[PDB]
Amino acid sequence: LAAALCQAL
Repeated sequence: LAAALCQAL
């Protein structure tokens, strides 16, 4: 989950 957001941004 954390990674997903880092990628999105």
